[PDB]
Amino acid sequence: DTFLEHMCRLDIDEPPITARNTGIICTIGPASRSVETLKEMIKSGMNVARLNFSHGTHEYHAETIKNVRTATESFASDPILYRPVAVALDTKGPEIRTGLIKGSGTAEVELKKGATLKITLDNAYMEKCDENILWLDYKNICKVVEVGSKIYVDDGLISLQVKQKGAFLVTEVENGGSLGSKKGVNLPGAAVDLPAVSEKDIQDLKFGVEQDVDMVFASFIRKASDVHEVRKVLGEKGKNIKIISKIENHEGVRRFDEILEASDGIMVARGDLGIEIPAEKVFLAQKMMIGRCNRAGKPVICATQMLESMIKKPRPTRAEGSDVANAVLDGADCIMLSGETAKGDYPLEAVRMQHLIAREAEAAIYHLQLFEELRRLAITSDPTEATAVGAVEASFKCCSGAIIVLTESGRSAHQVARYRPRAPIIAVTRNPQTARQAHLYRGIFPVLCKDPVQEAWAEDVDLRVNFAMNVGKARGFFKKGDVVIVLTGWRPSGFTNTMRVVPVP
Amino acid sequence: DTFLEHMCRLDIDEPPITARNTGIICTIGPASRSVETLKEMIKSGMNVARLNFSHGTHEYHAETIKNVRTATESFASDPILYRPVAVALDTKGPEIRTGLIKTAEVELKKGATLKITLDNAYMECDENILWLDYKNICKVVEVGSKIYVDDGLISLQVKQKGAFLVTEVENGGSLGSKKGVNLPGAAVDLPAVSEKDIQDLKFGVEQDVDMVFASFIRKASDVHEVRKVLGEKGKNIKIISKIENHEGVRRFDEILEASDGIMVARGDLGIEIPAEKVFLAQKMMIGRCNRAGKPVICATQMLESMIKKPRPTRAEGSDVANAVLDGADCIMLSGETAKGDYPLEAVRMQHLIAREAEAAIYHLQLFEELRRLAPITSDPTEATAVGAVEASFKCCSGAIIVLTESGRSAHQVARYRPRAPIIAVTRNPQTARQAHLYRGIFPVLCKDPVQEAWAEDVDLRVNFAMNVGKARGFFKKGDVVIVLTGWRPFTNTMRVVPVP
Amino acid sequence: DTFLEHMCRLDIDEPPITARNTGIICTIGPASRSVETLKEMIKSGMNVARLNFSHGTHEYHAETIKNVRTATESFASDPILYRPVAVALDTKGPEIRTGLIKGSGTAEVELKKGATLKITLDNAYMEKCDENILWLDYKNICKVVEVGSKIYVDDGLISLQVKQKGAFLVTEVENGGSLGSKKGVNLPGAAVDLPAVSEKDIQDLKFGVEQDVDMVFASFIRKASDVHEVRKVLGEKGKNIKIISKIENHEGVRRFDEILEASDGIMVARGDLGIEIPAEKVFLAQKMMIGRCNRAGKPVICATQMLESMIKKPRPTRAEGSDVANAVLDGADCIMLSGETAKGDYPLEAVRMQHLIAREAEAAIYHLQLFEELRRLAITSDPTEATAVGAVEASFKCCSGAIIVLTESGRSAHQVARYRPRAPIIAVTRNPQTARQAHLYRGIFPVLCKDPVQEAWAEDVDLRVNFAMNVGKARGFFKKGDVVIVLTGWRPSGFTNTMRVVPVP
Amino acid sequence: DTFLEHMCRLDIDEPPITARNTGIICTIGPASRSVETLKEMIKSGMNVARLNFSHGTHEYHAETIKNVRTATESFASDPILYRPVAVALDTKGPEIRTGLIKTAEVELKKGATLKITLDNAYMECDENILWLDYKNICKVVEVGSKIYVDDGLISLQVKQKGAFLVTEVENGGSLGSKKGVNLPGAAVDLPAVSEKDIQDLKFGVEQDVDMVFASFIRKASDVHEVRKVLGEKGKNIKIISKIENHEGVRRFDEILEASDGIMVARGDLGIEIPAEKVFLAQKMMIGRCNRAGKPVICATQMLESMIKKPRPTRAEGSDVANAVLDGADCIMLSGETAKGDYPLEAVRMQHLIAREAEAAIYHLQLFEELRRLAPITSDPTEATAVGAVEASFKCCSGAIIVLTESGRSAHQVARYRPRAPIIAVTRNPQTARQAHLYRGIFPVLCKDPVQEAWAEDVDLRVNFAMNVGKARGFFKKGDVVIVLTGWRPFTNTMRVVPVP
Ligand SMILES: O=C([O-])C(=O)[O-]
Ligand SMILES: O=C([O-])C(=O)[O-]
Ligand SMILES: [Mg+2]
Ligand SMILES: [Mg+2]
Ligand SMILES: [Mg+2]
Ligand SMILES: [Mg+2]
Repeated sequence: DTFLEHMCRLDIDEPPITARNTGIICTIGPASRSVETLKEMIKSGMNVARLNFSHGTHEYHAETIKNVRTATESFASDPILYRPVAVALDTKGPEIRTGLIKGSGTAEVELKKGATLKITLDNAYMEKCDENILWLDYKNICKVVEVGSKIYVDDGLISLQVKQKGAFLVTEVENGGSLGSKKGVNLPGAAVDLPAVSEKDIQDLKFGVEQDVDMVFASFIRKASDVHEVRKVLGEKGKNIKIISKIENHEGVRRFDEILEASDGIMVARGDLGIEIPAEKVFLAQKMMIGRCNRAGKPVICATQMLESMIKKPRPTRAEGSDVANAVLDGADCIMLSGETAKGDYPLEAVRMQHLIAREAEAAIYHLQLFEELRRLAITSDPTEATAVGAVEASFKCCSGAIIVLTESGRSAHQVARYRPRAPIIAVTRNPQTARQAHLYRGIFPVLCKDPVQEAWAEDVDLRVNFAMNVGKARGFFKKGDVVIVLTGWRPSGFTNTMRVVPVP
Repeated sequence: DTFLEHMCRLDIDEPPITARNTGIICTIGPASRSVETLKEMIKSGMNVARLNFSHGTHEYHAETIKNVRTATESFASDPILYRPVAVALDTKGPEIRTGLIKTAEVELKKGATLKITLDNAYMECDENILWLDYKNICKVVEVGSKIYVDDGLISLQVKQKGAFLVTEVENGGSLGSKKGVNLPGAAVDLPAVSEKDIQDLKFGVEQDVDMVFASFIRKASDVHEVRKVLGEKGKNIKIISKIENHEGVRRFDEILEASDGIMVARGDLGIEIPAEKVFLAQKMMIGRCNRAGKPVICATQMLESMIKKPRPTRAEGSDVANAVLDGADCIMLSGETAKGDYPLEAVRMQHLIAREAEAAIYHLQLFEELRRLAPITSDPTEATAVGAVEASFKCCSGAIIVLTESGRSAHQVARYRPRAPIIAVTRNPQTARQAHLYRGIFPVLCKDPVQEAWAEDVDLRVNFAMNVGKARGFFKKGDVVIVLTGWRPFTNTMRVVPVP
Repeated sequence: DTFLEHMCRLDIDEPPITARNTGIICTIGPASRSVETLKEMIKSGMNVARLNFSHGTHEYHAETIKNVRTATESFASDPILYRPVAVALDTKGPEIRTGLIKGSGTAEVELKKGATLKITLDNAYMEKCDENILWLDYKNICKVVEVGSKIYVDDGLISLQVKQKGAFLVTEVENGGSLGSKKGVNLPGAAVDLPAVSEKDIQDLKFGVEQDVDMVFASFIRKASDVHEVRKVLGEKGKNIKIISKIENHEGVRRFDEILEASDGIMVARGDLGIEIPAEKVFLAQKMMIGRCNRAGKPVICATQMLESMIKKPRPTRAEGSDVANAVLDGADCIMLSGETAKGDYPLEAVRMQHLIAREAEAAIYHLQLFEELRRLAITSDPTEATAVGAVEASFKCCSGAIIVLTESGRSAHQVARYRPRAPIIAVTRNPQTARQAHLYRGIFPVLCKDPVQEAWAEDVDLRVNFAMNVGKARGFFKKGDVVIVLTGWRPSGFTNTMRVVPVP
Repeated sequence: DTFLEHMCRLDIDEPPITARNTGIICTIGPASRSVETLKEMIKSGMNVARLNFSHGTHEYHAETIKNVRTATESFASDPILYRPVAVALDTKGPEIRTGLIKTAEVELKKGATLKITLDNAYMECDENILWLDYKNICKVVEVGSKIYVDDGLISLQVKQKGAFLVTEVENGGSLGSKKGVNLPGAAVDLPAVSEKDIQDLKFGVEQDVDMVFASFIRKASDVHEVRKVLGEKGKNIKIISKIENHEGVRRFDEILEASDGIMVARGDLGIEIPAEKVFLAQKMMIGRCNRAGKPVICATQMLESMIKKPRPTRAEGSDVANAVLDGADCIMLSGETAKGDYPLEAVRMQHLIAREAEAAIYHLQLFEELRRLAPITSDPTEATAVGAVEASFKCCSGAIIVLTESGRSAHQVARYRPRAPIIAVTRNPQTARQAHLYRGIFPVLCKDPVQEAWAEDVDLRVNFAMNVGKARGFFKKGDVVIVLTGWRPFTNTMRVVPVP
């Protein structure tokens, strides 16, 4: 009857439903890029493969994408159990990085508090960085930094303070540590002039169209003009690639609504965000963006350091278990793993842990309160909209095993997902890209029908409907005698305006 | 967002869109049994004709019934405009009445020694001796019991008991010919279904009434009796338990479950229980019937001053509006249409008030409460019906068109109280008439023959509803509507479509 | 947990609290003006005496006011049980009335549908009205009426239609009936030019100041300028007389907020209102005005035909019982009886019936939902405001027998009443006018302390506090061992900012 | 109005007014026991000092306690700025630990044959033989039981049982010197209060600790034991039941009622129950403690990465904020302050996050829920406290000033969660220290002598609170505050006053 009361009723012994609704995005790298590991990644719950273009070459990422597809297509030959896997390109963007440490002896020079460290832009030191001279790739740094400005290195773990300036920078180490090679540099409060879409970004995005990626995670989006530039580079033939704008700076937060209108989805990139803005404020930015994306019906991803300790450990910290649960409770459509699957020692346990936590968090959601709050914040005239709210309400009413949705664009399924049913949304599609991109929206279980299209539209409709029925049975979503809502089109669909309540045969 | 902010924004200059959804039940008597007047009352908004069997002969009511059907079928030429009219039987029940005065009245004043005797010699009654028809009245009540006569207006308290009753008048007044008696705080052993009740109930079965208003229902046992009396030939006649004594209120939950509907019979209830409490019982019963999805009627003295005057009082206008706001499926007129001088105006007044009160309901708050309190079931029709009402709100629908043979699908929609009218297409004439018990259901009777192709017969009946809604001003071409059908000859299918 | 659920829990066998919170205003007339009947009127529940100045003379109303005070002061000599009684002046206002029927033979000429009735303004027929010629006192009627306009007579029971005009009016009777003498005439939809404050009104209001009336019920207020004129005539020496603006025309509804800001309170005068505007719309106007008066903290009276059948019958109709209950449920501070106590055969039963119904309706109110809705619609900086909301919340928390309030203006008590506690508000005052006017606000039980003011402010405070304790005990509001909230002043009160929770000794 | 609209409006550029209300509990160890560092941790926001008695000697902890009190009383010169610091004893409890390796580690890999023996010859441990300290481990678990070692990181399943345990390694790893063992899905007969527990609990009584964190509380029986062990001399020491196994969660309601508070001890709980479920248990327990008005602590690994790094991870920042949003009275740091390289920064980080999360709470929604769920009682102090919190919201108060000797009045205010700080004026030094268990209570210790006139002594202590609030930036002269006092030497009086 109230949020506190429902929160008092939570029971660790009540088991969740079989379906896990939140998507899991795994950054692929050396720990996960083999075909055989990728097969186990999919079996453990991976829905999207993220490729970070801050590193690597096109030849290298081309191979990974080929291995990702090879592992994905091995589970074909059973369309009932086949799980679509999407491919995401994450851009480098206007990123600032140090150079390579001097390779003589060991790596990781030690930076000590109070020590002086000169920062240079002279490429003679580009591969000879040490505890005296440090090179970085931002060629205009000595025009957006002043005496007293603080420079952050390696995920903000190292802080520096500019003590002298020049057309170099003499700093003093404030927070000390071990300095590795090519580490990320953040300049909070400074107006970094780097472009939104660099020359490399153009190249990386065009390679994304040739590789038929399903979505782009665009880094450091500060405003809608940045999103439009990504959109233009993708141009036509990239027109269906979803753009997920990553919010990781203060301007991106302040201009979020502008960015959200231009974008197909949002990523809370808390790594960069928590250095650019004070780390105590990230939770406010996350919940605001997830809430705003929820009311707009647009996918939102929670990212960056969700299970960070599982790079080295087989079990997460209690904060990391809490973070994944709270992100699902916040309403995130997808959760992300970055170094935990790309480079760490326990990538499959990390994927498995996210699957377990998210399923338990989905059970803990007070569904009607969300549904009522989502209904209030939206009286439109779209029959497919009304059909979607009606299908969700009918699903609570009869405790539906699933809402089966027939769509080739995904829009019909996406509209159901906005209203957050408990029952899984089995989205039957013949479009493979739609099956892949459907993982961006919580609760959609994309199934790719490969049967040839029947002569009678009515016979083709129950074919795809029946296929959803065998899909749901085999995966444990429902059994015979249960009831499911089926959403189909008007006539040879258009408006998705035909809802039925069907017992499972 | 809150109820207070909703009242604060009620606007008298906002004209009510959305034609009237609450059914109007009109008691027929001498001032309205004319075919001509009955035709005008249908035009004014009558949906159900009530025949009070506390008075009159079987021959008299059967001729009223014949006139009702004559006036109703005079409009049958146009199925688009035809408004079905139901017929209701209101029983006598365990009524205690008084004797005939030596037609004129006598005057009893306070302190007077009024005596009550069951010896039927006195049946044909002075300010000294009063004959009652309840021969076991004694020992049912005792010292200073407070018996009431003539609508509670005349009060009396007992002084001495016997085999006969010696009483002292508490509240005086005039008349005393066949006037009713109430014994509050007493257990009248008189049974719910008397011989006149069984014979009258059998008369309704043969007269093909659509529903029965069973007076003085005290317990579920009394509903089951009425049902088995109506028998196999009267299975489909709906039984509305009238609640008009304290026992009926105390056992309401069991009476509701056994019944098809409830009437708040405020006339007797306001005597059997303190008058300052009728409002509590009325809102309690209407609320529970709303939660149960069963029809509830508010009745008795809603526009009482219009028996003699062409406009109602301010209290009467409030009472009709608040009954609708309470959640009543039907409002009722008894003497205002049976014996009054302005029966047409009373029907028109209830039409005007009910439509203003319907437009003042916070519909989406009421729907959400009924959605939130809806039990979880596996009936696809219930699931379809909740979804259809949710859909109708999100797309601000012009109507919900429901195809049904028994009415159950339309009733399930009406339980969740959509703002949009429910056009119920049926081939069953009784279903069309019975649909008037549920708020929002606008029944239309299809007389076109059953096409062999199932999908063609659906498309015929849906097209019929489209024509009805366009003709009645419910919606226009291009407006969005919801259509509820089956696909397996379960009403499990909802389509959100523009109007052709 | 919801309004429907609470409404399903209503129990006719749960008895209400002893205190009845809604005020009862009784119009005094021949049926009620004797001292002895007035004594029984007070004992039956009368809190305000309304004197209608549409009729009578000053000499006549002076006697009634004297008898009202005589009956009121007989219960003095016990300040514990003494009940203050307020006196209200109801103005004639811009009222239109027919003349006197020809006295030859019997009264009540019969007007028949289709008959012609000439309306004249020639005073030769002023006392010779019949079924052929009818006189009325609006001298400019034939400039605000046109052919086809409808004229209403005797509470709208008779309707006429102007068929010919002139510097007379030839009409045809539409709704027929018996025509009595000096009956009220309404002209809906016409711009009646009669002044808001006539010469008679000025006289009647000045007589009200000399008679020390507590409030004015101003008829036919259409706008704030009308209220200001009443305020000016009362002027100084009338400054503390509360003005209750009666809303009984369409303009008064349309300009209600303007009127409410200028007025000290509002009366829904449904008699005239239900003729001026369609009778099916009165309930909308009533609930809107009562709601708006509730959120503004200003008294609202429901009036006119609440128990109309009890003019002639000893028991009301079911609609009349419903009307009184629903008016209390709507939130009306006071309910009114007009002809039921002024001229009818059962004035004491009518007063008693209103007391019984209102007490049962007060029990049926879902108090927390009102309190929360009243809290949301109002964060001010007034400590006496905060103290009042805190006292009400504390009263629900401990099921207080009463909230004792020490005030000489009543404002402190009025602020408690706005938030609608269940517990009665025992307002201890030494001001007699405050004790009388306190009946305008639901839940305030004014008690007039006549003890001489003590030397020590602290000793005077518990004196008045203890007096409230003996008041509450004797009237059945609480007993020893119960708990009551007491509201007192800061220091020798100012801000009413001292709340206590006290066990009853 | 809704929660979604509230999140949608959260603004990172709105700076938090209203100083931090959630208490910070810091475990003291080698990296923080210095008087100098302890002085800086008080300045950084430490409110309670936790001494883990799973390690260390009585002499060691007593010197830590002495240093805590040395650093705390260094600020005693100014009673306006003095921040009382409490001392907490965390017991060992029924801990199963392992033997010392022949300090260095050994490497166990999957499939390996690790044997467990209770013969204490092996106590001083190879990749072949592992000695446990729980001599009755056998028959408490059986085939393939899944025993866990070293924070759950190393997993093992049994193969053969005996009087000794033969196991196959499931999850490998390094080390093995005095590392903890957990047996999920098992009923360790080991008792809640061991001999070391009773002796350590008696040491706290003599060391004048303010509270006890009782490890591995499984049932109300275990709380009552701790209380009677603490005895008459330890009546006022508050007992916080740590919930860290499945039985403690299943019997939470009975443990809560017997306890003065609850700690969510997530370290062990995340091993004893599946890790994906700790969030459910944490929000369940915090919610029930909030409803009961009893302190609840969130603990264990909140900023774990700051043992080695000067900034926390994004998951750690979320965890602290969501704990505050859950409704935790206190947040806790264990190894981050006991043995880490950045103990001051960890305390500072929890201060920053908690104050941001406090400013993000929909306070009036949370208060209304606690008001709505508040039981109806006749205690004037409860009634005063709800009224004072309602008053503080309506007038946007700068503080609620509560005079109290035992703390009960301030706790009753804190139960209803006002936004305004609660300044609790007390002459009882233990009450001031114990006040840190409840969110919002800012304790100030009065050392001025008791004036003979009662009203003068009140006016002294209220004036002291006014000076504290002005000095700490809580409010300024002219701001509105609420003061709660008694009049009969019951805190039954509320005055809404400007600040002098
Ligand atoms: O029988 C009835 O209708 C009544 O009592 O009102
Ligand atoms: O003991 C503890 O604090 C735990 O298990 O987290
Ligand atoms: Mg990148
Ligand atoms: Mg009856
Ligand atoms: Mg008047
Ligand atoms: Mg532990």
